[PDB]
Amino acid sequence: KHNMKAFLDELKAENIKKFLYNFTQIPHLAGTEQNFQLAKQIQSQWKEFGLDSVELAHYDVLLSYPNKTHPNYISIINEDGNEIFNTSLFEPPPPGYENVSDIVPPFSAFSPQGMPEGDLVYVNYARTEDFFKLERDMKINCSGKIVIARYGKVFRGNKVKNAQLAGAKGVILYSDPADYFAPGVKSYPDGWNLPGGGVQRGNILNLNGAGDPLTPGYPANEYAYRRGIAEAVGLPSIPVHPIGYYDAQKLLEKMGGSAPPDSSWRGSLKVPYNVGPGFTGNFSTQKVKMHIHSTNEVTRIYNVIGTLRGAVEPDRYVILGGHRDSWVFGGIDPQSGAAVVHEIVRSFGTLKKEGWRPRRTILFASWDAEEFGLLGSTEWAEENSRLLQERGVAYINADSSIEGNYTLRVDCTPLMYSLVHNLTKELKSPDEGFEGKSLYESWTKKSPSPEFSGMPRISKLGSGNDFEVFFQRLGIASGRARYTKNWETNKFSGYPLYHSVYETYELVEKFYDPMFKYHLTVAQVRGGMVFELANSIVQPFDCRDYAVVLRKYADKIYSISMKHPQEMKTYSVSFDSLFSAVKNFTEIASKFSERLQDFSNPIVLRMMNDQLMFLERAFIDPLGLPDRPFYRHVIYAPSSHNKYAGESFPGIYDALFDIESKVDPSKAWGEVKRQIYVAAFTVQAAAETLSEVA
Amino acid sequence: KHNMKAFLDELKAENIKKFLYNFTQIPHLAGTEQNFQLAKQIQSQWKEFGLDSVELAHYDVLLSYPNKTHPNYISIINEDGNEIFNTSLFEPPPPGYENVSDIVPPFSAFSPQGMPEGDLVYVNYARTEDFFKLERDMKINCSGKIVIARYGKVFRGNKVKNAQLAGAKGVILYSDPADYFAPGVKSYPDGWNLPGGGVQRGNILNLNGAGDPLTPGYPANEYAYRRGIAEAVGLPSIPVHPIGYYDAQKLLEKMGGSAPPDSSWRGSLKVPYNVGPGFTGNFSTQKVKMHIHSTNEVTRIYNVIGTLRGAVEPDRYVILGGHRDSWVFGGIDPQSGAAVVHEIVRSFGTLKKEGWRPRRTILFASWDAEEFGLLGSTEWAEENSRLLQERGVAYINADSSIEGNYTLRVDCTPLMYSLVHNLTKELKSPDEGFEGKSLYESWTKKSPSPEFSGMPRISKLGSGNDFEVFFQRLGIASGRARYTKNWETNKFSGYPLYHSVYETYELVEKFYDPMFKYHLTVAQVRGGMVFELANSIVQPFDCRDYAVVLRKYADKIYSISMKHPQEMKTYSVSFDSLFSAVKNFTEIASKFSERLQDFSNPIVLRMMNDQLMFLERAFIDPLGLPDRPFYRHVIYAPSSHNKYAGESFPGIYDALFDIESKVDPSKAWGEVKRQIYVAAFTVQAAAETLSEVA
Ligand SMILES: O=C(O)CC[C@H](NC(=O)N[C@@H](CCCCn1cc(COCCOCCOCCOCCOCCOCCOCCOCCNc2ccc([N+](=O)O)cc2[N+](=O)O)nn1)C(=O)O)C(=O)O
Ligand SMILES: O=C(O)CC[C@H](NC(=O)N[C@@H](CCCCn1cc(COCCOCCOCCOCCOCCOCCOCCOCCNc2ccc([N+](=O)O)cc2[N+](=O)O)nn1)C(=O)O)C(=O)O
Ligand SMILES: *[C@@H]1O[C@H](CO)[C@@H](O[C@@H]2O[C@H](CO)[C@@H](O[C@@H]3O[C@H](CO)[C@@H](O)[C@H](O[C@H]4O[C@H](CO)[C@@H](O)[C@H](O)[C@@H]4O)[C@@H]3O)[C@H](O)[C@H]2NC(C)=O)[C@H](O)[C@H]1NC(C)=O
Ligand SMILES: *[C@@H]1O[C@H](CO)[C@@H](O[C@@H]2O[C@H](CO)[C@@H](O[C@@H]3O[C@H](CO)[C@@H](O)[C@H](O[C@H]4O[C@H](CO)[C@@H](O)[C@H](O)[C@@H]4O)[C@@H]3O)[C@H](O)[C@H]2NC(C)=O)[C@H](O)[C@H]1NC(C)=O
Ligand SMILES: *[C@@H]1O[C@H](CO)[C@@H](O[C@@H]2O[C@H](CO)[C@@H](O)[C@H](O)[C@H]2NC(C)=O)[C@H](O)[C@H]1NC(C)=O
Ligand SMILES: *[C@@H]1O[C@H](CO)[C@@H](O[C@@H]2O[C@H](CO)[C@@H](O)[C@H](O)[C@H]2NC(C)=O)[C@H](O)[C@H]1NC(C)=O
Ligand SMILES: *[C@@H]1O[C@H](CO)[C@@H](O[C@@H]2O[C@H](CO)[C@@H](O)[C@H](O)[C@H]2NC(C)=O)[C@H](O)[C@H]1NC(C)=O
Ligand SMILES: *[C@@H]1O[C@H](CO)[C@@H](O[C@@H]2O[C@H](CO)[C@@H](O)[C@H](O)[C@H]2NC(C)=O)[C@H](O)[C@H]1NC(C)=O
Ligand SMILES: *[C@@H]1O[C@H](CO)[C@@H](O[C@@H]2O[C@H](CO)[C@@H](O)[C@H](O)[C@H]2NC(C)=O)[C@H](O)[C@H]1NC(C)=O
Ligand SMILES: *[C@@H]1O[C@H](CO)[C@@H](O[C@@H]2O[C@H](CO)[C@@H](O)[C@H](O)[C@H]2NC(C)=O)[C@H](O)[C@H]1NC(C)=O
Ligand SMILES: *[C@@H]1O[C@H](CO)[C@@H](O)[C@H](O)[C@H]1NC(C)=O
Ligand SMILES: *[C@@H]1O[C@H](CO)[C@@H](O)[C@H](O)[C@H]1NC(C)=O
Ligand SMILES: *[C@@H]1O[C@H](CO)[C@@H](O)[C@H](O)[C@H]1NC(C)=O
Ligand SMILES: *[C@@H]1O[C@H](CO)[C@@H](O)[C@H](O)[C@H]1NC(C)=O
Ligand SMILES: *[C@@H]1O[C@H](CO)[C@@H](O)[C@H](O)[C@H]1NC(C)=O
Ligand SMILES: *[C@@H]1O[C@H](CO)[C@@H](O)[C@H](O)[C@H]1NC(C)=O
Ligand SMILES: [Ca+2]
Ligand SMILES: [Ca+2]
Ligand SMILES: [Cl-]
Ligand SMILES: [Cl-]
Ligand SMILES: [Zn+2]
Ligand SMILES: [Zn+2]
Ligand SMILES: [Zn+2]
Ligand SMILES: [Zn+2]
Repeated sequence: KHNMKAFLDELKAENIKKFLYNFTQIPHLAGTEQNFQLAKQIQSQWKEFGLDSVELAHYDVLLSYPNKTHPNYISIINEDGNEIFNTSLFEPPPPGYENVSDIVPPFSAFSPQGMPEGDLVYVNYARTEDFFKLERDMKINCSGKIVIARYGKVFRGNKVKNAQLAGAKGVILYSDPADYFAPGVKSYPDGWNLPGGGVQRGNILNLNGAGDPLTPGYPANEYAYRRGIAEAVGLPSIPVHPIGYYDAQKLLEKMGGSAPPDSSWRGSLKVPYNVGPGFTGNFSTQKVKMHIHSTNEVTRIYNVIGTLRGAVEPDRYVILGGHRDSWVFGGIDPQSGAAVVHEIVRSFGTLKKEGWRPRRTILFASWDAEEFGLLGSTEWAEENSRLLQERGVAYINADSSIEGNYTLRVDCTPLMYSLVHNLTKELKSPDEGFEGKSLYESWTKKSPSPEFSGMPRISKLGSGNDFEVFFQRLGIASGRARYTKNWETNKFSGYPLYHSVYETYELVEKFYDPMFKYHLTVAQVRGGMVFELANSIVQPFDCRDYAVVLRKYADKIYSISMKHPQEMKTYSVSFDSLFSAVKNFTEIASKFSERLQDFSNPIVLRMMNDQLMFLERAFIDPLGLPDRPFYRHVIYAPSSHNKYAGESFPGIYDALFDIESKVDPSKAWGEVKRQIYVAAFTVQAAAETLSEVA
Repeated sequence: KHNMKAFLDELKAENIKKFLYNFTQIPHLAGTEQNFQLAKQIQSQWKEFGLDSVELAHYDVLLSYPNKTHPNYISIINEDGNEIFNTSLFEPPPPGYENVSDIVPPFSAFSPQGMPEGDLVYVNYARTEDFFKLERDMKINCSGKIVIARYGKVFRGNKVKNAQLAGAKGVILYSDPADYFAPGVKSYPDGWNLPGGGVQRGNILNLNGAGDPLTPGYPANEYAYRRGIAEAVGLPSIPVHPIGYYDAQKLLEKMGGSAPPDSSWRGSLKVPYNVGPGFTGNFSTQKVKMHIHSTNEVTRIYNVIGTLRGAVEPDRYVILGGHRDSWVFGGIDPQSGAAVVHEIVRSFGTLKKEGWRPRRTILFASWDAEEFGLLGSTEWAEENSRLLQERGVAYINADSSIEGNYTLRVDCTPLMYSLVHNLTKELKSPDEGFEGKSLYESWTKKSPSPEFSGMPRISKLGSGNDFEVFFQRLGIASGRARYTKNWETNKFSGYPLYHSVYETYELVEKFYDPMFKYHLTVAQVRGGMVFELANSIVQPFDCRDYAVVLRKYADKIYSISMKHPQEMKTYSVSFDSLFSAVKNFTEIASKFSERLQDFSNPIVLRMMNDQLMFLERAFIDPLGLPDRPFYRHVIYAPSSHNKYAGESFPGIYDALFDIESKVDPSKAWGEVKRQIYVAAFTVQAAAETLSEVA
């Protein structure tokens, strides 16, 4: 029998291991020949595995690379202009890789060129609240200073935006052991911690969903008209470069000026964490100088797109997508995910060869240039937006399958909560101590829901990965799942070796998942979700779960506003319309659910399946959010302060943020009221899509 | 048997006559009690007729009315400030209506208040090319002058925009007998011509699709947040008022300054048509003074929405809509259309009572506030946009059924051309001399296609009526049809009594259609189109006809560009991508048509019906056209110079318009190239929606 169990049983830990090894022997940086060859390999293999068609979709997009013969570095310079200390030109390569070529040295992708020289100011994590503290409380001015910020807490592009707005003339990012070195674990190669020479690569754009900087709204195809660089979207205006903690300690140790305001500003290095500006007296005439010579260049990228045509509803698409490009070897990011996709395709193809097809079409994607701003997924979705918005059922992401070995992590639309609970109750837990128990049982025990007893935590989607175009631009129900660390006992951010040369096959095989049991579990979750979405007669979405969360988010945004009771009185700021809409949505969803359970008629079914499919679509506002036209979902957007985090009722949230500091309160509260009206209207309009249709 | 013939045979000329009489005895100005009572009457009657549900949908929108106790007028004033001549305070009412109350006096809706005094400049029709001629060739400066313009040729709101941009401080609009008095016909009540005391009402907004000025993008419901007046969309900045030709002659007769540049500037009055500025010597110290005291006021409006639920596809909507509000009695505009809608509803309801239902849902709409900027239709479509864009099959407009008695006029999307040809071959011609012949035969003989022998003319949709939101904003296939005059032998614009108090039941019954045979024919065309769209198994759209016109429009826009061969060389301006896309669309549409004709499988059918329904949708660009975010269709928009006219490839057309006058040619030709890329991309993306889906 060809059912979910058949699909799941065909998945093998040993195959995922073999694929991971295969994908991580050489670097696969976007835009390079090595990553085009891997695209061709995956295309060939997916054909072999049994997909109906497998094509490459290419685009020519703006990418950024260091200059191989003019390396980036930072100096401390003396009064004479002698560079008395220089940061490293590369990370010491790991054992057995010291002869691998084409390892890109650490750099911040899309940095402009420059050689700014100046006094340092230390800005903690460079968050909005860190700059508030510096400017408003400490009265420190960053204008014309080079800022040094520790990585962690928020997306690095928000740090750079924050520093630019503070007037910085350059930014130095570094990895503090406080945030990237777990106590009691050894540095790579002897454990999974970041060594002092390790450095985190990553782009520093602020694209807000636009995709390729030069072609917002349209695919970067063969005839595309491109903006000039000066009009490009999202590029930083000041040079930026990342360093490791051995080099950071040399830059921080001499810092003078003001003491850190409190302990939350102190990392773990043996330095005072003085804010500056500049160095202590004896070194007061020394300065820091950056030398950045990277160049931005339009470069071809390649997505692999595989199709498994549906037997009954070929014009409904369930998409499983993850990226293939990596900063270096991509041992965790992305190849731990790409190897799981590859095994999922193999398992679906095995059923296909035996005569099976899914009810709906499944599309499988190997995206390129994710690391440079979600470029491959976004350009493809721009090209195919009409097809996706009328036919797209769901998008399941597949980046890193592991960032720890403790329990499951799922982020998704509320429409998928019930599907995830049900699927995980049918899967076996891979956890020690949970032998013979369900994944739901282990997950719920280790990661309990904050709101509900006996249920596991499922988070909102943020951004910083390839589901962004599908969810926040196009309104297609989306989700992601991976294995993660224990958030209670672990204070570090992400995993320590993120975007470093040390993210290798050996890191995974030795330290994260030697048996590949957590990878297999993630393959079952991602693959199972795709299976259900593509095969279920009635789409496995529960609109009632959206109703529950909408009330939670309404309560939350009301609570923020109610910190300003005088202003709500003065400007007659009422949330009554939003609560009304949420009440209506709850009532209508309940009635729709009754009809759905209680309706042979394939028209009523598909009519009902379309109401389910277009429900996420109904939260899209075609005018977008203020100054962010590609974030169009009214319930969820990436936080304006941290792209990785999701924010609920973002238009109202950003209207309320720091409102007590606005110079014209009447105008500011007017915009809060406008955003309440937009959100209440959008929730009522989404509810009405679930009413009887005539 | 319940088939189209049964529906058509039930339609009766005598019923349309009775309804027209019923709808035109008192004025039904938007926002007034009389028009709310008529809404309630129509709601009651549509229920009686058999519709499943009939509701009122209300909104509170910005409307504009004269001040009843401070009337608008224009004076000639002397040096002492004595007003020596005043324009009329009202049109002489027609026979038997001299005691009717609540006739709104002539005014320009949405004019600001003011009493500007100054010298006149005569600006012909106030078209873009008239202002070019004044400023560029004649070197006449309108800054600080009051301009007087004749009505005709273009929408009055474009005249006022053009005058404001020229620096005018007020605008006087008048009806010249050249444009509103057909030679050899008597003035009302003795014929259908405009008397010298007649005046054309009408709004002078420039909304570009926005709907209510205060709530662009969102319905003007009970909790809507409204812009302040200063931020409202589309309002004029200078006072404007319309007059008849008796009063115009008094204002024009004294004009001095420059002679008219040529005969195309001369109307039919016994005046020189001097351009000015100002009056001839003896009267040089006299000036013209406007007194405008109208007020803009948020006011409730009511749409009636009737539903006839589909038997098989209740979640597919075919909409027949027309407005109900009128300037005065609305004898032609709109009640000649509303009486036809009413009879269509009655005929559908007769079939319904006998047990029939259409395959798809039919929605019937009586829109309000059309006269004030398409407000009722637009606010309703804003409220229901998610339902309409996922379920809307087609929109058939139903404003004035007649503007002459010569032949048929149809404007619609290419997707409807074949349906219209086929339907009109099955209908009887009402024309004298064509007894026993088809409507197709009479229409084709009287109004031959410019492109094709043996085929009738069908025009593009422009704007200035309630299909605008459905077609140019939302991308729903739309059409309209009415009886019209002989365009060859008739030089006047529209019909002469348009928007005057003289547009009465008697005008229609005595002069246009005494037997109501042309109304009946229009009812058969509109009703038949609705019938087919709602009942046909395969939707009656032919994508191949879009391919033919796309090539025509590509050839046209290429020809405009090729007036600038040097610049196309210098800036490498190529149309190759657009022709490629159009070639691809032609190929793909041909293959789709083969599958459609040659495909029992209701999924393949509905899959194919969705490809047909979403094909008009595919021409929508969610980013809109430059500075006109609510005009989103890439193939068709209202002309930027005349809202009534449609323009093809509008984004490229406006990029090319007057390009030789732009100060930075590199930038201007860059934007032409950007618009070529957007159009080529959009045509290819629409083509791809017709490809096999997987
Ligand atoms: O160009 C681009 O856009 C990106 C390209 C590239 N993409 C990329 O590398 N993506 C990686 C990014 C890895 C990022 C590592 N990272 C994260 C951060 C910090 O950013 C914060 C993440 O958001 C979490 C904020 O939540 C804290 C408040 O909790 C309230 C509920 O959360 C609402 C905020 O929005 C949620 C959406 O995403 C958050 C997912 O995190 C799940 C939270 N789960 C747990 C929470 C608590 C917990 N516990 O025990 O108390 C346990 C949890 N748990 O999952 O077990 N710094 N570094 C990836 O997606 O795998 C790049 O980033 O350079
Ligand atoms: O707020 C609002 O938006 C509007 C509210 C209100 N709405 C309203 O009152 N609507 C009325 C408006 C009546 C307007 C009367 N009017 C029209 C005008 C002039 O505007 C020009 C109309 O566009 C025609 C331009 O075509 C000339 C170039 O010919 C090339 C092909 O046409 C492409 C231009 O776009 C076509 C879209 O609409 C045009 C429909 O006209 C059909 C042309 N048909 C014929 C053409 C030639 C011919 N012939 O024998 O040579 C015969 C034709 N024929 O139909 O038999 N001035 N006054 C209604 O829709 O019934 C208002 O206007 O105040
Ligand atoms: C949640 O769903 C409910 C339906 O169950 C829906 O209720 C609707 O609420 C609106 C108010 O926003 C009601 O609107 C009223 O309509 C009547 C005519 O039916 C009007 O006469 C009312 O206007 C008068 O009163 C106003 C308030 O004092 C005045 O401002 C105004 O000047 C008039 O005097 C008013 O427009 C509507 O009738 C109901 N519909 C129902 C019950 O079916 C509610 O709006 C939904 N929530 C959201 C956010 O959409
Ligand atoms: C109309 O439909 C046709 C398909 O029948 C579609 O043709 C496509 O045209 C594009 C060009 O826009 C082709 O793109 C090429 O793809 C190959 C790989 O397949 C690339 O190697 C090519 O790039 C090289 O050559 C370029 C031109 O000299 C250089 O600029 C570039 O640097 C490279 O050297 C190029 O990208 C594409 O292969 C076909 N697809 C087919 C035939 O299936 C056409 O685009 C459609 N029209 C529109 C407007 O979409
Ligand atoms: C990754 O696996 C692929 C697939 O097995 C290997 O590519 C094959 O290599 C052999 C030997 O060179 C060729 O004969 C095949 O044509 C290749 N198949 C393809 C590309 O589909 C590849 O060598 C492996 N890479 C590594 C680093 O182990
Ligand atoms: C840091 O690197 C810089 C640049 O390579 C070194 O400065 C150079 O030193 C060489 C040899 O002494 C000179 O010929 C160059 O002119 C110098 N260039 C610049 C820009 O100063 C510097 O010596 C290095 N410092 C340390 C401590 O290694
Ligand atoms: C998750 O599983 C639950 C329990 O099986 C499903 O809920 C049941 O659905 C069936 C079929 O409609 C109903 O007859 C039962 O009454 C439901 N039980 C409940 C709600 O406790 C639920 O539909 C599944 N969710 C999915 C598939 O998304
Ligand atoms: C237009 O026709 C309607 C419908 O016949 C007339 O309204 C009816 O009037 C009678 C007599 O006053 C009432 O008893 C009915 O209740 C009305 N029906 C409705 C409103 O649905 C109306 O009088 C006619 N108007 C004119 C000007 O002839
Ligand atoms: C045009 O109308 C104006 C305004 O009503 C007339 O001027 C008024 O005349 C009365 C009576 O003579 C005076 O008391 C008012 O003060 C005048 N008002 C203004 C604004 O001038 C004027 O007489 C009329 N002209 C003609 C030719 O009828
Ligand atoms: C208009 O009528 C024509 C002629 O009947 C229809 O075209 C025919 O369609 C049938 C059914 O698919 C085909 O078998 C014939 O070959 C077609 N004849 C042609 C193209 O000459 C056409 O489909 C009708 N258009 C509509 C209904 O939109
Ligand atoms: C890189 O640096 C070299 C050596 O100084 C220089 O010649 C070249 O222009 C640079 N390359 C790029 C792509 O800018
Ligand atoms: C910060 O420093 C610069 C002077 O170099 C000045 O332009 C800016 O306004 C200062 N801001 C303050 C003191 O808030
Ligand atoms: C794997 O799990 C063990 C047991 O809790 C833990 O000590 C170790 O830190 C984990 N490895 C990683 C990379 O988290
Ligand atoms: C209309 O004019 C009268 C009389 O001069 C004035 O009192 C009133 O304010 C005006 N009405 C409006 C609505 O402006
Ligand atoms: C038209 O007149 C005004 C002077 O009142 C002036 O400001 C404007 O620039 C003039 N334009 C010309 C002469 O082109
Ligand atoms: C009706 O048709 C006759 C015959 O051509 C014509 O003379 C008359 O002008 C028409 N009436 C109108 C209003 O066009
Ligand atoms: Ca793009
Ligand atoms: Ca509105
Ligand atoms: Cl992921
Ligand atoms: Cl019409
Ligand atoms: Zn990744
Ligand atoms: Zn990454
Ligand atoms: Zn009308
Ligand atoms: Zn009108």
